[PDB]
Amino acid sequence: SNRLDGKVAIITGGTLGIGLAIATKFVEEGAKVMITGRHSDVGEKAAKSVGTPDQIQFFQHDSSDEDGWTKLFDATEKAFGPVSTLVNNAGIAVNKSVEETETAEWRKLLAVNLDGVFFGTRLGIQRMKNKGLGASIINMSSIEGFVGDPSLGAYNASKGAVRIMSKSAALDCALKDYDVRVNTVHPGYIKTPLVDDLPGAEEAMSQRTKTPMGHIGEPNDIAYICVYLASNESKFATGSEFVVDGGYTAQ
Amino acid sequence: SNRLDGKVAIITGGTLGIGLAIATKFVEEGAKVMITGRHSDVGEKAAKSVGTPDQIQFFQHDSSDEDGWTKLFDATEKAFGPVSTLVNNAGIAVNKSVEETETAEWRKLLAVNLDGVFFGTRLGIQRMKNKGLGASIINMSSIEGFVGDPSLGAYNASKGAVRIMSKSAALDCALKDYDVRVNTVHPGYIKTPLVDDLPGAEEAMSQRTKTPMGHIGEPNDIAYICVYLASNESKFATGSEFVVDGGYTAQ
Amino acid sequence: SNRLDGKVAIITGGTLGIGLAIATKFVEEGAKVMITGRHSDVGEKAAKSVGTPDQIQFFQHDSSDEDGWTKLFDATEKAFGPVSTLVNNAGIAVNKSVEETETAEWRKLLAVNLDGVFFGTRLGIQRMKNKGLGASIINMSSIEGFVGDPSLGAYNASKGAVRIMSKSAALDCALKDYDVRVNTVHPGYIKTPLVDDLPGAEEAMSQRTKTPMGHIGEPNDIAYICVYLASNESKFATGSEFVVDGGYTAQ
Amino acid sequence: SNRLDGKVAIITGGTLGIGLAIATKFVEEGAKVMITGRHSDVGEKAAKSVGTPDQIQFFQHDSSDEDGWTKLFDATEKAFGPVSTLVNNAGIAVNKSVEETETAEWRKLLAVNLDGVFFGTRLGIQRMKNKGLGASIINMSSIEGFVGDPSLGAYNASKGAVRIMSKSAALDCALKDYDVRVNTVHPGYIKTPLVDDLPGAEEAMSQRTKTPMGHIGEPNDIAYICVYLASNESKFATGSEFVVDGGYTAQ
Ligand SMILES: [Mg+2]
Ligand SMILES: [Mg+2]
Ligand SMILES: [Mg+2]
Ligand SMILES: [Mg+2]
Ligand SMILES: [Mg+2]
Ligand SMILES: [Mg+2]
Ligand SMILES: [Mg+2]
Ligand SMILES: [Mg+2]
Ligand SMILES: [Mg+2]
Ligand SMILES: [Mg+2]
Ligand SMILES: [Mg+2]
Ligand SMILES: [Mg+2]
Ligand SMILES: [Mg+2]
Ligand SMILES: [Mg+2]
Ligand SMILES: [Mg+2]
Ligand SMILES: [Mg+2]
Ligand SMILES: [Mg+2]
Ligand SMILES: [Mg+2]
Repeated sequence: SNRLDGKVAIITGGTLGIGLAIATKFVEEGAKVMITGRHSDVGEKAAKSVGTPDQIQFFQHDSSDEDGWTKLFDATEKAFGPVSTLVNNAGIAVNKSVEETETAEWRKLLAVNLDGVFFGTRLGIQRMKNKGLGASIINMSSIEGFVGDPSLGAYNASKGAVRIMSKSAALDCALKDYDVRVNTVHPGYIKTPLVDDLPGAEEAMSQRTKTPMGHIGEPNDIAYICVYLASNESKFATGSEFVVDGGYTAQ
Repeated sequence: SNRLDGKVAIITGGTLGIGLAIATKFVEEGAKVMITGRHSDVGEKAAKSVGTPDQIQFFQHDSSDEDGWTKLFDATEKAFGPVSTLVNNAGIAVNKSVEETETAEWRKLLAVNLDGVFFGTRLGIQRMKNKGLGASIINMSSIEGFVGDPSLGAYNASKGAVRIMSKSAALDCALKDYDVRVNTVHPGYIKTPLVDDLPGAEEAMSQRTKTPMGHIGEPNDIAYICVYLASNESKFATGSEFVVDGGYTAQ
Repeated sequence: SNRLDGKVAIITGGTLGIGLAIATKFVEEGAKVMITGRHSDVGEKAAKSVGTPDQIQFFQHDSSDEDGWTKLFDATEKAFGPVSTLVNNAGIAVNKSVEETETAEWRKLLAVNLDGVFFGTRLGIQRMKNKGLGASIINMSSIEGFVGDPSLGAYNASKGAVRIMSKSAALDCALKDYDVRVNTVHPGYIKTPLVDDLPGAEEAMSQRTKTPMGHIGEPNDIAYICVYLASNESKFATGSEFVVDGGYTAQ
Repeated sequence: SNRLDGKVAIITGGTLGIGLAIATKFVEEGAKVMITGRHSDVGEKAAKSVGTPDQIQFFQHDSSDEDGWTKLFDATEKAFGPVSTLVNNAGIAVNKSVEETETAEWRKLLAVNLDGVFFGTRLGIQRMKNKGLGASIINMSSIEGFVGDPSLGAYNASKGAVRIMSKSAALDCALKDYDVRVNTVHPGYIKTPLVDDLPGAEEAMSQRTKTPMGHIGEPNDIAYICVYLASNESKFATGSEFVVDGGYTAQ
């Protein structure tokens, strides 16, 4: 298929669930991939499960670690050549209302979900601009970038922030002829091993008052829209939100 | 690539510009295609330019013609088997403010841009539901479904209508387990022979205060997002808006 | 408090429910009001219930009646002097999915909810512009202009149309220095005698999965935002959507 | 006209510009007001300029100061009785693209524009809920919470965050019957002494390609929508965005 011929992608939080599915489809479409995660044990296994080191490698990194971003770009370029594609996918959740959010929980979530995406987007523009790469930055949001959830206060703040920051970056890149696109992807509920580990979670998410399709998605649902956005097929798409949510936000 | 293996698509206004590009990429991805247009001379030439009759045929139809919709579905099924995919792409423009719109202009534009999309969406749900086809209805909007243009009053009304009607149809199909998805596609400015025929049009559309990328798109920009939405790759996307606009709506 | 000192307002469907509450608060704030409605028994009683003929009168009109719009503006100007304020409030509903909508039902709903708002907006701009009136056109959309409802297909189309058409009109009026603002108001569910006539309707609308406040609104909820938008307090608001919905669209 | 009879309001950054106009109209409508600001010379003068200490007082506070928020609520309750109304208005700007944003600039802007609004919203819910006050939290976003600006990266992030976090808070308050509403106000460009201090700023903002009305707003434009949202007139409005922008976001 070779829809990502010659592309070199960094995928943060690429060792599990949505990130791992994006990495898998990226390799299948001819991209070279560097996945990140916090745990070397999980990360090296994940890279090997997808392909050989000529196709995909692992780099241990917390996306909240500003200095580590420089080392991640350097390692990816050393392995595969200049980075063309960044998927800011690393994220954490706090299951608290705004009212019940402790300040430490607030700061920890924003460090990964907002500062991390800022650090990646900023360095991505700096390193990928003006190189004829057809560069693409895909900032992972969720439906929680569009609608509130009473028990995801900090999460909602982080997703709203990434949603509009990404538009700012898309515009600056476009106006400066940088050859860098910036778009957001907004998954609804997605079935992962982590969802499977919480009894009744998928059933609650599958109720029609949540997901009109009456079931939740799979990681490949998000992988396929990321292939489109990483590919030159989407060369006129910038500053846009792409929602894949089983109808969640349509009602 | 075969991303539309076994799909049978109707594309209204499929003889020119965006519609013809959608038809071309659909055939390339393994879909059987029936294109419509008002002029048999243009339509038969267009079908032949894309492929052989085993791949693509033409059906003369005004999308405002309610009775003709039944005949179009019948002709497509006779040629290719049950229809899986409908692209409601036929549309016209009136270059008038709301203030300066004559009632006849208002009714003529709504007949094609709103009634036509209603007729196609309604019949599409009726004929494609409950057949395991992975059915997909793609309602063509534009940026004028999101933002006003002071000199496109009727056009804006039609695009806002299709945008939210499509969400209603997506939800009903999802809740009733119909196996029909409904999504909207929102092109920004797209270079076509019709744009080329108006001196200075592309230059005005390419100003940064209109399109931040400083150029307009090409028909294939819309073809590629339509391949995604017609394909089973987008099986969790329903009731969603997909914008491909060079940053127009991001500012 | 005289917040509409000197204003002259037409309110379509002003004899019942939301329209009647807008008329009531408009008179209380010093506006002269012409209310319209289909039935003279109801209309004359409604006008007399709010105030004396020097304050408020009734004009029998169906908002789908284009010719009647000219007679309505002429009658209002004869009674009260030049019209400054138009509330396009008249609307009807069809309780059908897009799939199950008959063409006659489609056409009848669009004649009131879309053509009627177009006729009023177009004539309002022509008659109210360039007169130093601080003119304001308030187009009644709905939460159904933002999100789909599987059983309100034609209604969704009409409300999406009014939402975006109003932006077109707002921009043209602003760019041409017409001294006419155009904004949309988007009620959630509002208790009226008509809702009271539908057994279980208020209860369904009050479910937390629909209205997070766990109850529906009252006509004065919409009257108060209309006073703001008709008043010179909102002289910098144009092309905007004002949602009063108990949280319906926030989730 | 006493539209805020009995209300007790905290307005952050209430000593200048928009915040000062909100404080002025709040006192005129019968609210008791505590304004905050960083500087005592400016703050005490601002309070005295609006009214007597029985009507309005000053409290020195940086909205990024978490501990100060407790002292601010305690001081306001000591002066005026229980707080009913919070306007999170304090904000700062960084004139940088995402690419050119230094990490220190990023952190300083988020401390005021995001952490400060979080601290105020969280404490406001805890202190104002379940007291029959008709409590209202008004979070000052911006047009920059809807659309990107290529040279306001960190600002865009902060305003997108406040936009969606406010929906989370609105839903939790509504679902738990807290008698607290949370809404966002989104000013376009507003003339203040600070804008006056930036040569050519108002002129750039007044270009029709930015503000279709061809001029910018004034602080009272934002004061009037805040009176509506603080008042019991808006008792059915929660989780909503209120835009007053001269048409900026309509195109
Ligand atoms: Mg997992
Ligand atoms: Mg790991
Ligand atoms: Mg760096
Ligand atoms: Mg580019
Ligand atoms: Mg053409
Ligand atoms: Mg033709
Ligand atoms: Mg039929
Ligand atoms: Mg389906
Ligand atoms: Mg009547
Ligand atoms: Mg039928
Ligand atoms: Mg005006
Ligand atoms: Mg409640
Ligand atoms: Mg919703
Ligand atoms: Mg101060
Ligand atoms: Mg730097
Ligand atoms: Mg309240
Ligand atoms: Mg103007
Ligand atoms: Mg815009």
